[PDB]
Order: sequence, then structure tokens, then C-alpha cells
Amino acid sequence: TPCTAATAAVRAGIDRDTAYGAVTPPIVLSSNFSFDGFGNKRQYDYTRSGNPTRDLLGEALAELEGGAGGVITSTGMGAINLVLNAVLQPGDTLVVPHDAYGGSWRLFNALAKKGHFALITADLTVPRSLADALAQSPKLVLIETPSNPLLRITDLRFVIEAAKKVGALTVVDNTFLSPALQKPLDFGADLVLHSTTKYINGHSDVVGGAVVARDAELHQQLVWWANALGLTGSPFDAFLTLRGLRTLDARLRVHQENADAIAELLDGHAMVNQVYFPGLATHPGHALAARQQKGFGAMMSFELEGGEAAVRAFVDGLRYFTLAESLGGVESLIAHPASMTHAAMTAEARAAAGISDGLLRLSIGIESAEDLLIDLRAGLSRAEATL
Amino acid sequence: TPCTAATAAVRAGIDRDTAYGAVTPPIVLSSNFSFDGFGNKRQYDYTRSGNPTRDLLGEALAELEGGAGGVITSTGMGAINLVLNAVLQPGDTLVVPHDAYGGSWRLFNALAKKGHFALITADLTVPRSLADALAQSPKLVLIETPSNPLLRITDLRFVIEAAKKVGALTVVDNTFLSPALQKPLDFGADLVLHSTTKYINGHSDVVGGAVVARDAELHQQLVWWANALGLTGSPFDAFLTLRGLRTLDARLRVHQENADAIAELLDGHAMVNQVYFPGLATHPGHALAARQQKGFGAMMSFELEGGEAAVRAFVDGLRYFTLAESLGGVESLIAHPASMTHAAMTAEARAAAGISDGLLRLSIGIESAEDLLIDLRAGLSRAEATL
Amino acid sequence: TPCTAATAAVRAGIDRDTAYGAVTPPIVLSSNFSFDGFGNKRQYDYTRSGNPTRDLLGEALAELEGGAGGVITSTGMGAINLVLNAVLQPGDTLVVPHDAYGGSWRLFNALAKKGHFALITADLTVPRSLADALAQSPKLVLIETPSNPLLRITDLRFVIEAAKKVGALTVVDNTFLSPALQKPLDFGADLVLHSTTKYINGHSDVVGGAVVARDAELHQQLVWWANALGLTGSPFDAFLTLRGLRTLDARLRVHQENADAIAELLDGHAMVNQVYFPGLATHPGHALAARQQKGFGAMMSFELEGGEAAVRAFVDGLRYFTLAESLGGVESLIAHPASMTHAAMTAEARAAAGISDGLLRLSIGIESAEDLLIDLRAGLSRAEATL
Amino acid sequence: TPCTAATAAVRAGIDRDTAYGAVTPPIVLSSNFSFDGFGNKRQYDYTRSGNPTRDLLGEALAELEGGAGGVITSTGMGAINLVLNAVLQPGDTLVVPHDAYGGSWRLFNALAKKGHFALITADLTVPRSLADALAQSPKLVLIETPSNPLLRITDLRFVIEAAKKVGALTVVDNTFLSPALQKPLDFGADLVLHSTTKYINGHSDVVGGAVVARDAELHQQLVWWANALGLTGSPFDAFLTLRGLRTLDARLRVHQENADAIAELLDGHAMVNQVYFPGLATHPGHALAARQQKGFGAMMSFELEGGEAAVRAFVDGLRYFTLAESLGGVESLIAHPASMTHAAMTAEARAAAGISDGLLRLSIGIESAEDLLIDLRAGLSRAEATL
Ligand SMILES: Cc1ncc(CP(=O)(O)O)c(/C=N/[C@@H](CCSCC[C@H](N)C(=O)O)C(=O)O)c1O
Ligand SMILES: Cc1ncc(CP(=O)(O)O)c(/C=N/[C@@H](CCSCC[C@H](N)C(=O)O)C(=O)O)c1O
Ligand SMILES: Cc1ncc(CP(=O)(O)O)c(/C=N/[C@@H](CCSCC[C@H](N)C(=O)O)C(=O)O)c1O
Ligand SMILES: Cc1ncc(CP(=O)(O)O)c(/C=N/[C@@H](CCSCC[C@H](N)C(=O)O)C(=O)O)c1O
Repeated sequence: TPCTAATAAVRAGIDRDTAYGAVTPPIVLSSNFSFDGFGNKRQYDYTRSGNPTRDLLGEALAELEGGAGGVITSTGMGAINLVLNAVLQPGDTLVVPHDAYGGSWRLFNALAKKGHFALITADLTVPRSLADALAQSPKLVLIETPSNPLLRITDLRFVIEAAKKVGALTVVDNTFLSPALQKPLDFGADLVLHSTTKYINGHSDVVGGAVVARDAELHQQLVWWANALGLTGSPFDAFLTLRGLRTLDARLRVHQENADAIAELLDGHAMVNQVYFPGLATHPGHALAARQQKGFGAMMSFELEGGEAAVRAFVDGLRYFTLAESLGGVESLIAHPASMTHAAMTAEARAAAGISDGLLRLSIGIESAEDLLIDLRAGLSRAEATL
Repeated sequence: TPCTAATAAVRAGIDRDTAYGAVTPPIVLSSNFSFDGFGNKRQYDYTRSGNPTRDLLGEALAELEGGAGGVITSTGMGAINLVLNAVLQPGDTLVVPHDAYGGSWRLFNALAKKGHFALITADLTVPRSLADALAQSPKLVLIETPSNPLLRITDLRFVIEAAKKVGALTVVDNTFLSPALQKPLDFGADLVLHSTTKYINGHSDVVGGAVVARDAELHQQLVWWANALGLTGSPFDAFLTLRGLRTLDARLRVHQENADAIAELLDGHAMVNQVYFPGLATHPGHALAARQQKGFGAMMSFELEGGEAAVRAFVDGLRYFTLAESLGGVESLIAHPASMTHAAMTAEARAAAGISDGLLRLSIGIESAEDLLIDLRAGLSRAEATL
Repeated sequence: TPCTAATAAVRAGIDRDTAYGAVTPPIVLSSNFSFDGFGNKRQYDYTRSGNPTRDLLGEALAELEGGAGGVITSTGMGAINLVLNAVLQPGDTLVVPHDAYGGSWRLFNALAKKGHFALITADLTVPRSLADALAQSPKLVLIETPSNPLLRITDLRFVIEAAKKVGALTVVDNTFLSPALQKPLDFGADLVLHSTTKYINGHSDVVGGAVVARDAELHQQLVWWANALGLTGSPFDAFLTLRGLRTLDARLRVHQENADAIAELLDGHAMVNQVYFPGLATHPGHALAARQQKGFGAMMSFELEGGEAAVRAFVDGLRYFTLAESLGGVESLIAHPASMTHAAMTAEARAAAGISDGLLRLSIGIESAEDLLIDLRAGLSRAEATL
Repeated sequence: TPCTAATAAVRAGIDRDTAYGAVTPPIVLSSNFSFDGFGNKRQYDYTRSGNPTRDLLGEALAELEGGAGGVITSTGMGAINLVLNAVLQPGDTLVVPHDAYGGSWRLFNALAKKGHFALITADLTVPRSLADALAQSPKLVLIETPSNPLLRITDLRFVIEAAKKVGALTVVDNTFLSPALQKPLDFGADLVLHSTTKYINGHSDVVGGAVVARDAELHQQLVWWANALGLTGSPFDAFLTLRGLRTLDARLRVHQENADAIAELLDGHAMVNQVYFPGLATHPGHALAARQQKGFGAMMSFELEGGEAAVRAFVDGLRYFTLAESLGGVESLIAHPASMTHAAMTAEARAAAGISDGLLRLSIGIESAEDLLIDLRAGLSRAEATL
């Protein structure tokens, strides 16, 4: 029988050292590998092309996503970059979501201005906006679900089938939920990618990406382009990332416990105008998220009553929510997308996406529920004292 | 509120970098630190004496245990060696447990044979044996609870009060439960120590130790001795250990779920003569463990029916229990104490400990309970097929 | 005075830690950095965009090359990729050397097939071939000198001036000599780039790249593109790379001592048909290399008498020259460019470059001259025994 | 031929990976190694006992010193502690030098006060003081040559023969010259040890120690005791240390060049009362150093004219000599032994060592000789301006 996803993450590279029988995999930093006499390349030759420590992480994320293999890039942006270079050429069109990560928006828009591809920026949750984008015969559709930072939910089965009907490949950015909470390849997607910086690593001490292809042929094309462009990651970073992955299933139980308790505090608290969290029955996308996700996750964002003064008072004095970029760490974080995560967007693209100036995003960590709730209650008082 | 234990473990070193505001603490590998001009030592001078990355792990273990300070050593045995050198000299007597870790037994017996101290090896679970050791006016009593590998429960209240009445210091090896599950200092111990190699690091990729003193002055004596003897550990190892500590709570919730289910399978199974697990109501010590511990942990051992042939058949074919030394890893492990963890002991001292040639010890990981039970049931069949 | 290049390399990041006064710089792995309250970005925010450990290496290479700043990429190919994306768009033409690194050939040819730019492949050492390339109004000319693997020398001042006259930017791949042996920006080049994998790191345990721009504005454009494409390097790799740089000047004295003694053995030895080494007065490019370089380096290639049988016998039995890819490490290496480093080129592109099926390339390390010479003499005998 | 010292250091662990043929050795962090089925220990079982990455550094130091084996410890002081515990018991006498490292003095005086052994502190450069110590039938003599920080030269032939005639073991602290410049085991010492923190690592980013025994049985005793006491170091530190070792020869060529130039400046400069540097023909011990060493090294100390005010003015404004502890780094360093390296000693034991309150010690780096002399001349002016 096969093991579960949780077993496979915990045991990736365990007892797989033929040299010494090390239980925990050795770090192979070596740039280079000997040939076995003249003309006899071993399995590995050069670390930019292939490295065994990085391949343990690739093979582990491929097992977790149900793919034919994985490529580990220096950054998550690099994983998106790898997919655009492998799949697209001038004259091909790309469809992307309106409310994707601001750095995704930045790369799509910079590479389209150069004419590497034509860009259609669409709302993939509105059937009309989708059908108009697919009727332009795109080579590639990118889905980001749940979306950063408003947690809009796109219907994987629906969009993937509609993309296949017009001959488009699909790629899903699965960063916000990780493989442990969403498996886009199960619904027929061709590619899934991550910022490993987030949950997969879990300790905010690695920036990395991953791409997993369903098909062996498309995996080989990603290996070729990652080598030729020089986008592959450092073995040290793969080592820490693999170490991280071993606690992903354990981390996520505590994250989701904390996130449910915090959603219940923020939803119809008098100082809170709107919570965006797919776990609330009132959230547009809740029933989709409960169907295509194994849990509702631990990212959420919210709008305070009381304009900019309430935001400043809420944020200044948080002891357990560090005001910082990134997400998916064991440590709780808060960000202000307008000035931080989505500062790379124009004011116009933020307004089209529906990211206000008052929006705060929480990355809820694995600290004790009680300490996070006290911290958030004190912020809600500092905000109220602003009226 | 100060924070909970889980919050303190998650947040140790977080947002505590004055140079750049790094969220996650920088690794300070440097052997040396500049003076602030002639005659002005800064806080740090030299890594053997004091290092800030090491001191983040020291401070976090002191906070979790309730102590004045911590000293991080290169190994767990190094921690035991630090306490013996800081506290004892020739003419002092040390009391230790009969069923301690065999590497502990090896060090106690080697240093006693040199004349560094006189040794009394006693059953600290039995009032009689304890009172006969305390009648000899020891300088120091060492407690290991629960004990490796039979999980005997020493009564902390009882043994620490009786030792204080004869003027003895107490030290507890708290390796097997970690600070998250037992706090010997709350019972009045002078010292608690750990192999951080186990649950504190949690990833089987560091060997380390720590000692936490209740009292500031004994903490300064340990700092002095660790520096003089050169027993302090590496900043890189401290970074990995602090990183592992952040998931200690999350890991222990899965370790304990999995161990409660495996105990249920082995207790009363036709192929199991004996199970040693403090969480079983029929383990002597259950009621004690329920009151001095916050959980029953995830270490257990057991004796199969069917002699040597049953042991060999059980062990050959385990897929998810790696036959290896150590414990407290995310990865499940099995050991044969007689030929592995306790081979450092004489056949005689093992018989006095009541560690038999058939004993198997499990360190239960954080893999899916379903996989670990399928693996153990197939082992129990393979052993049954032996009769 | 400023210090010398050697002083600056040895002391890059020495005594620059404001937290503790650490003599050697801390490793800042953190993905993220706190804000200093709401709206107050610190100097660093996110490691893909900027990280202080990577910036020490950036700043050190910029100081060594005489530039406004340095960007550190995951790989050397990545550094080339960063320059092609920052500088070129469809319709711009690029001029590259005919005998550049085969991975450079692969990337140029793959992005030109996609139409990211038009490609002119020229012999930059032949005036006619250059003037015909420059008469086509290119946006960018890339020079690789000395060339891999034939050590062809291109006249930096000549080519850079001819490029400035038609409005072209120049970029020089300075991997083969490092900043310590050639400074292309001194001759007016706009950009210099390296595989830090080679001499700068020096220890074959990092794959990395660097790009240094003369002008502050072009440096800012590289920071922008490196962030948006996600091409930035791991801080751990920057740490090891900086540690490596500290011995570059010391390593290169022994490399060049060993290379001079090996060129003298190989040149007009009866089994050696041709040596390509810029230190020989007979080498096309010697007087140029003596003018525009501070030494002749430690890369060289050679052609044995006796066809494929002589190659196979020379290579099989080398004790001190490991048959592997890469170069610039303290360990001596040998490669066969046709089947290894230049296997990415078509047979047609190799023949146009003048890379035969018989060519061997040596990366001469810092072992004792005597042991390397014995190893090479025994290889020359095994080669002679095949006639 | 076997290879030279330089070749052995460069090539230690090169091409010695059976799993992938990694050129540079993998980092084996694992605490634990699997058994090959029930009852079959592999070569490695547990990192505290034995680790292959650590053993590559042990084996390379043994090869360089001509011994049977090496044991790598967490610190240099840990190496001294290992030897004291493996060899001595109460009733034994140890002879140590009057002018040893102050941390050595602290350990000897602390463990003698406990009664672990009787201590004789003697001037081993003076025949009379030596013979009076040897007339007491010591179990062990420790030599430190050259001595920290006055560079006194002990006669290895003389002291080791005199100690063998009374049945005493000898151990030499070879920290100050490294195996590349002195080999105590060629003179018949039983043991040689190092702070690997200094020249062997060479990059001021590891604290470590090593002990090499001439005889295979004493090496086995050191392995046993290091294991039992838990003094063994971290695999990560061994990896960095072996990495630094590879440039030991190249670094020492520059260190020695720079040190000969600085000795030339300080010897008979009008502001310099005394220089202690074995390479000066007038240093007592010159002729001995010339015969028993392969170079005079790069440690020196000196006494300025002009009392405390001259010291303070010399030290304030040094740009290239960091005021800090340690030595043997690529970075130049300056220490005040009385307030820094030797503050662990009493004013009396310093007076007996003849370490005055005016003494400054230089660790000369591999920066440009021209820069280090500009820095020192400006320091000498600043001190002159004081009269
Ligand atoms: C959904 C999604 N996909 C990709 C990524 C990529 P990676 O590893 O950081 O490269 C992310 C990352 N999101 C992050 C990173 C914010 S950093 C923005 C500031 C920086 N100064 C910049 O210019 O980029 C987030 O939403 O916090 C994501 O949410
Ligand atoms: C209760 C307890 N205290 C201390 C330690 C110390 P450390 O980090 O390994 O130094 C332990 C470790 N127990 C471990 C490690 C045992 S491995 C013994 C084999 C080795 N060949 C040897 O000779 O030592 C265990 O019981 O698995 C412990 O259980
Ligand atoms: C001159 C030059 N510029 C750039 C680089 C780039 P980097 O760090 O490896 O990414 C190099 C590297 N040269 C190297 C690397 C050869 S690895 C070839 C095999 C590999 N299987 C592949 O497909 O690429 C060399 O010439 O040895 C160079 O010589
Ligand atoms: C000759 C010699 N033997 C051993 C050592 C051992 P290790 O790696 O530091 O443990 C040394 C070290 N010399 C170093 C020691 C750094 S001084 C540290 C002062 C510190 N606050 C303390 O109390 O110890 C030196 O002389 O600079 C040596 O010179």
C-alpha cells in the first residue's frame, strides 16, 4: 500500500543515504560531480542542472501534488518565470487573474510590455470574464486560489475544463494552501507552483520556488529551461526547505485551529467592517473552498472601521503579529497590502482587484490561540479609542 | 499575561535583530567580536565563552523550564559532564539511577573508577533504596524520569524533598518529555538538563545538550565551567535547534496522538508479553506521571512473545520505523537497547536495570497514525508466524 | 589611501556587525524584515529584493571591479539571463562571441529562436567579423575573454570603443580570470558578470552568479529585474562565496605558479600537438593578455597526439585531476569540452568555434606543482604507450 | 610518491563520496545512522561517537601531523580537556609551561585545585626548571611552542627525550604554527593538539579543537573518552574547518611574507622597546625555531616606548588590525593579552610568565603588506605624538 501525504512529507529522504545510512539526508553542496571514467556521466554532473539534495525536495513536492516531477527555483517569482519561459513565446496569449499577488502582476505586465506574450487580465470567478478570455485562444491560463490578499476562490474543475476545451495549459499557484490543503493536479491542471518561502518551508529562513508538472514531457521541458536560464535553487535552501516540509501537516493543524478562533473574533466585532476568510459561510467562495480544499487555511484579511487612524492604532502595539512581508511562517505576521505586498501594483490595478487602502492581511502562526486573541483584542480597543 | 510555553518556543529570537530587523535570527558563527576601543569588552568577546545565537537557545530553554539561565553544550553527555565537573570534586558522593541511559551509566562508572567522586547507583522509584543512598550524605542526586528505556517514573516531589532534607543538590535529565511536558524546576530541582538531540531539536540533524539552573549563581558557575572546559556548542547547531524548538508544541500533539493509538494496539495484543508506557492505567507510575507530567509522551518499549526469532521477524520489514539509535525525531525509530542504546552497559548492570535481551524501544514520530499501525500490525504477524 | 583590491577582498564584511561587533559577518537567512512601525520600511524588507549578507558580496565584487553596485544571482547562467532581460527587447540585436561557453551559446540560441532578440554570432578577435556585427546597430555586445575553452583573447579597449561608437552597451563575462586578474570596467565596459561558482567562491560548493554595472542607473535596473524575475541568490551561498573571496589573491598566486610549471611541461612535449594558454609567447593573444590582464591565469587546454585512444589512456589513471565539470576550485580538474562543458553546442557550432573532439581542458588547482606534474607525466606515458 | 602536505590538505575529502561522486564532500549532519538489519551496526551509528564529515577532518589532520588518527572536539580547550581526562587520574602529576595560553593556565589550575592531578608549572625553555619538574616523575608533560603570547621556543628533541627517560607522555599544543609549519610527532611526542579555531580553519567562523595521537591504541582511548564525555564537535563546523584547511598552505605563504615585513618595521623602530618574533636573528630561540619549524609563522608581540598612553594611541585608529581575541584568521587582529587573552590569569602568573601590561600581540593576516605597514606606521606616529 502507499503511505499518506503526511507520512511521505515526514519521511522524504529518510534512510536514503547509500554512503553511511544517515537517517537524515546529507547536504550535497558540491557544484560538480566526478565522471566514472572518460565518457561516463554519473546520474549528477553539475548542480545548476541537477543536485540530489534539491531533487529530494522536488520529488517530495511531486509526490504530495501527484505530479511526474518537481523543479526547485531560487524564488517563487522564479518558479512563475520558469513557467512563462518554458511554455510561452511572442504571439502566444496568457490569461492571469486580476487579483493575483502584486509581484505576479509586476512580472506579467513587465514581460507583456516587452512583447514576450500578449496578456489578458481577467476575473476568473466571473464566467463572462473567463469565457471572453478563453475565446481569445490563450496558450496558458494561470489561477491563484485562494487569491492574495482577498481570498477570492476560483473553481479549479470549471476553469481547468474550460481551458482544456480551447487547448490552453493551466498552471495553479498553490502557495496560500500548500499541497497539504489543495491538490490542483487532481482536477486536471497541467502545472502547480509554489513560493516554498511560505508554508512548505514554514520558518521564514528560505526564499524559494517549486514547479510540479502532471506530465513527464512537460517536467523534462521545465528541467531543460531551469538549467539553461540558471533559475535552479541552492542545495542548502533545499535542505532547510525539506526539513521544514517534515512539520507542514503538524504546523497546519495548529495554524487552522488559531485561524478559526481569530475569524470568530473578527467577524461582526463592532470595529470590523469586513473579514475575507473562506472559512466563514458568508464569504463568496466558502462552499467552493470546502469542496476543492481539505481546510480553510490560515490567511485572512479584514477592513477596520475608522479609516487610516484606526489602522495605525491597531498595528502599533501588536506584540505577536510582526509587521512584515511574507506568510506561512510559524511566527504570526501582519501586512498592509497597499503599501507592502501589493505596492508593486499601480493604484488603478489595486482598485480593479478591490484591494482598499484600509486592508490588513494576517498570516496566523502557531502560537497559542489565547495569546494571539489577547493581542488582537488590544488592537481592536486601540482602534475603537480612535473614534 | 506573560505568554504560554508554546508561544515562547515559537517566538524565541523572532524580531530580535537590531542590525536589520530580521524576523528570523541571524546565525552568528564568528569566533570573535571586536572591542569597543582599548579596554571596552562588548557583551560578546569570544564564542567559546558566550555567543548570541547560542544564548537565544539558552534563554528560550530557561524560559520554558522556569530557570535563571541556560548553557548549551556540544552534546547531551556534555551537559551531564558539565554538571559533574561544576558541582562535584573527589570526596563528594553522587547518587544516580540504576536504569539511566547507558551512556550516562558509562560516564558515571568511568569517572568514579578514576576517583572524581564516589558513586551510589540506586532505584530512585523505591523508598528503601532512596533512603539508603540519602543516608550517605550525597552532594548531588541525578534523576532520569521517565527512564530510558523502561519508562520508570521517579516521584519528583518525593525525591527532591528527601534530597533537600540531607543537603543534596538535585539534577533532572528531562530529555524524554522535554520542557513542554515536565518542568522539574517547579518541583524544586536545582538543575534540569537535556539532550537537545531529541525532541527539542526534533529533526535528527544536531547533537547537543543544555543545562538550566534554577538559581542565577549556579547558572554563572555552569557558564564559567563550560567556558573553562570548552564544552560549549556550535552557533550553527544552536540555530538549527532553535528552529526545531519552534515546532516542539505542534510536533508533541501528533507524537502523543500517535503514541496513545500505538499503546492501545500493543497493550493486551496476543503477541505482546509486556508494554512499558506511562499512559497505560496499569503501568506502575501512571498516576504519578498523570500529576507531575502534562502528557505521557511518545517513548515506549515492549517485549514480544516468541524469543529472539520473533524479535528478528518483527524488526525485518518495518517500513516506517527506522532501526537506529536516538529518539524524539519527527521520523519514527526502533531500537534494541541490549545491542544499541545500552550496549555501553555490562550484561550485569542491564540485568540490575531489568533491560532484557528481548526489549524493543519505539520513538513514535509524527507520520499518519494509520501508516504506523499498519506497519506495527504486519510486524506482529511476522512475529506470530515464528511459533 | 583606499586599501588594495586584496585588502578589500580579505576584509569584506569584517567588523561590520552593529548588533554584537562580530568580526566575521552573521548569516541573515531571514526571508523577511520587520517594518519600524506602520509605513516605515527599514533598509531591507524581503530577501528576494535585497538581503544584507548577499549585499556584502555584491558590494565587495563592485569594489573589486570598480562599479556602482553588484547583483548576486542563483547561478552564473542566471547572471547572463538577468543582463539579457534587463537590457534587450524584441527587435534589439545582440552580438555574442562564436567561442563563448556552450551554456551561453545554448541560452543565446534558445531565446533568439523564441524571438526575444535577433542574434549575431561573430569572431570578436577578427576586425572584419566585428565591424560587420557592429554595422548592424546592436543594443548589446557580450565579450568572453579569455574564451572557454580555447583561451582566445579579445581586445577589451578596441571592442568596447567600437561598440560605444555605434551606441551599443558592452558586457564582459570575466569568469576565467576573476576581478583579481582583469578589470573590464577600467576599459569602459558598461557591465561585467561572473559565474561566482568558479574562482571567486574557489571551493566548488556554491553555484552562483554576479553582475556589476559601471553606472548607478543601470545597477538600479538590474536590482529591479533581479527582484521581478526572482533570479536573486540564497544568503547562505553569499556567505560561503564571501568566505571564499577572502582567499582569492592567496589562491591565485599558487594557481598561476602551478599553471606556469604545467604549460612548460605540456608545450613541445612530444605527445602534445597544441597548448592553448595565454602565458605562452606563441599563443595568439599573448601580448594582449599581458597588457589587459595582471596574470595569465590557470585555465589551459591542449590536444594530444594519438586520437581518441590517447585521450582515454591520458584521462583514466589521473590521481589529482578529477574528471569533472567546472573550474576555478582549489582542486585540480580535467574536462573534455566536446562531451562535457560544450556538449550543449551542436557539432556545427563547436567546429565553427574550433573545439575538436580531442581537446582537453585543465583547471589547475593549488596542490603542489610537483604532485600535479608527476600526475601529468604519467598521463603522457599512458598516452605514448597507445602508439 | 605519497603527496606533499599542501596536496593532502587541498584534496581531503575530494572525490570521496560513494553516493553521487560529489567532488566536494557532503555535509553529514544526521545524529543517527540506520542499522543494516537486526544486530548489524554500519561503520557509523551515532554522530557523538563517530561522524564521517568530522572523520574527514580527523584523518586529514592525522595525515598532516603523521599520526594514527584524529579526534575533533567542540573547542580547542575541549581538546586539552580530552587529553587531561584520557591520560591523567588523581595521584598523577602534570607538568605544563609557565607561559601557556591563559585559558590553558585556568583549566590546569581549576582541575588541580579539585584534586584531578598534581600540577607543576615550569619554564620548559630553561634546562634546570625542566629537570626539577621531570625529577617528580610526571605522567604527562604539555609543551606549547611557540608560546602565547611571548613566542618562546621550547626545544622539542630536548624536552621530549628528557620526558621519555622518566616515563612521561608528551603532548604539544601546535596551535600557533599548524601542521604545515611544525610536526611535534616527528620529534617523538605522543600527542599533538590544536585550536582549529585559528590557522587550520583560518576564517574566524568556527571554534574547534583536534587531538592527533602517534599510536593507534592511544588514538582509540581518545575516541572512547571523547565519546563518553561528549566533547566531539559538530559536523557543520568540521565541514567549514576542512574547507578552510584546503587554503592553509596558500594562506601561510602570504601570512609569512607579511609577518617578515612587519618584523622588519618593528625591530629597532625608535618607538619599539621590544619585538618577540622567532624569525628575528636576535630572538633567543631563533636558531632552534629555524631547525624545528618550516617557517617562523605570523604571530608576534611587541612593547612600545611611552607607557599606557602610547599603547592607547597606537591602538585607537588601526584600520586593518581589528582589536579582538583569537588569531590565525585571514583578517589581521590585535590583542592586549593582560586585559583580553590572558585576563583569566592572576597578575602574579602573568608576572611569572613575564607578560607585561604594555604587551600588544599581532595576528598578521593576508591583506596587502603595503596596507598593513601604512596602518602600523600611522600607529607608531600616534604613539610618538604621546611623549
Ligand atoms: C501567491 C504568491 N506567489 C508567489 C510569490 C513569490 P516569492 O518566493 O517571494 O518569490 C508570493 C509572495 N508573496 C509575498 C511577498 C511580499 S514581498 C513584496 C515586497 C518586495 N519588496 C517585492 O518587490 O517583491 C507576500 O504576499 O507576502 C505569493 O504570495
Ligand atoms: C536520557 C538521555 N540523556 C542523555 C543522552 C545524551 P546525547 O546527545 O546523545 O549526547 C541520551 C541519548 N540517548 C540516545 C543515544 C544513544 S546512542 C548510544 C550509542 C553510541 N554508540 C554511544 O556509545 O554512546 C538513545 O537512547 O537513543 C539520553 O537518552
Ligand atoms: C564562462 C562562463 N560563464 C558562465 C558559466 C555559468 P554557471 O555558474 O555554471 O551557471 C560558465 C560555466 N562553465 C562551466 C560549467 C559546465 S557545466 C556543463 C554541463 C551542464 N550539464 C549544463 O548543461 O550546463 C564549465 O565550463 O565548466 C562559464 O564557463
Ligand atoms: C595556544 C592555544 N591553545 C588553545 C586555545 C583554545 P580554543 O579554541 O579557543 O578553545 C587557545 C586560544 N587562544 C585564543 C583564545 C581566545 S581568548 C578568549 C578569552 C575568553 N573570554 C576566555 O575566557 O577564554 C587567543 O589567544 O586569542 C590558544 O591560544
